[PDB]
Amino acid sequence: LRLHLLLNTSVTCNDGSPAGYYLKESRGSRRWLLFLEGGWYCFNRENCDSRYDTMRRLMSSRDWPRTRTGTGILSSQPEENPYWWNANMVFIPYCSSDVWSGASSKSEKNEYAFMGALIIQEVVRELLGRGLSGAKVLLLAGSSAGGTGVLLNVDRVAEQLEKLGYPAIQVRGLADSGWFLDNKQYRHPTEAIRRGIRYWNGVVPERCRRQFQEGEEWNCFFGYKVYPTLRSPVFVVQWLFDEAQLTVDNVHVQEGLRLYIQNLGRELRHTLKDVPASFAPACLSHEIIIRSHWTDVQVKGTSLPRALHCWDRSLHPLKGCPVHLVDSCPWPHCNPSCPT
Ligand SMILES: *[C@@H]1O[C@H](CO)[C@@H](O)[C@H](O)[C@H]1NC(C)=O
Ligand SMILES: O=C(NO)OCc1ccccc1
Ligand SMILES: O=C(NO)OCc1ccccc1
Repeated sequence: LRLHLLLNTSVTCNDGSPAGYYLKESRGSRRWLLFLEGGWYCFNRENCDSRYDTMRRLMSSRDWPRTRTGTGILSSQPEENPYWWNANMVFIPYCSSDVWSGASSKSEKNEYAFMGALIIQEVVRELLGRGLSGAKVLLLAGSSAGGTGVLLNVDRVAEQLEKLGYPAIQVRGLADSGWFLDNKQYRHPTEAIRRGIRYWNGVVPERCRRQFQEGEEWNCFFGYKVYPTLRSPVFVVQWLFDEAQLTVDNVHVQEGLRLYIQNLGRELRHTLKDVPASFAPACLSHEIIIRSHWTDVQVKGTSLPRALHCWDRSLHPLKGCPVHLVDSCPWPHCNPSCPT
């Protein structure tokens, strides 16, 4: 995939350098995959300054390479990507440190720009001149902070395309490893997101904003609270024992911790009971869709590329082609196909 820096240079990474996207076109295809990278976030001046010292590619385009290799769902090889190998592929780097929510420029009062929500909008607008105008399906995908970003942005992309005069493009979401619980820690998270939203001028989807109201928009960063408010179809991929969830919960085995871990898996499974398109294996891991070996994991005998194909068919239950796949066994690696 080849790098393109945004033509509108007022849409910027944290340090004011232009944001951008990596593209590989497939001219025999009307499917478009736009993938949002992850990588945590920063929520005040001092924490963002630290990230600028040792995580600068997540804050700036000045050092980005001219190309990236497409892997997993972004691969063009059928053996690596049984699902969408012939699609047009787009990788959008995460350089806004705001869970893709921000709408604030650098200024005499702001050391950093937080423009994640505007970066997505501007990528979409510039791609319409490069072939996206002819699309039949636009899949907005993402991992980790990018998976939460899908939940925060998929309906805004759908509204953008309607208002621009493209009502026939079907917008859908794929959220990988971005479905978190605001639960009690094992030893003594929502404070940082509440502060972050104020620091970023962060924006959340309109229906969810109207439910929770002023001061409470942080709620919309949690999948089980924002998902019911969304109109676009969204497929949710989430490990039952996500490593980022456990890190924030201060988990690094006696009875108290055994019960804590079993209760976490049960709660996650409960939040997915009424999510009809979902894939949730009983593994300790983090991210999957752009890993080269994403084809290996299975739930109830069905792989993730197969489940996504069954989802495509359902949007035209299906015999032998399931779309809701959630493990019921209660401990990490009770599924034999978990990543080693
Ligand atoms: C460039 O982006 C900024 C910020 O979103 C916007 O206000 C401005 O209208 C854009 N310019 C053009 C020509 O689209
Ligand atoms: O990036 C991560 N972890 O992978 O956190 C993003 C985030 C923070 C708070 C609430 C939802 C999502
Ligand atoms: O609120 C909590 N639990 O204490 O975590 C929420 C969370 C978990 C994982 C990643 C981001 C945000």
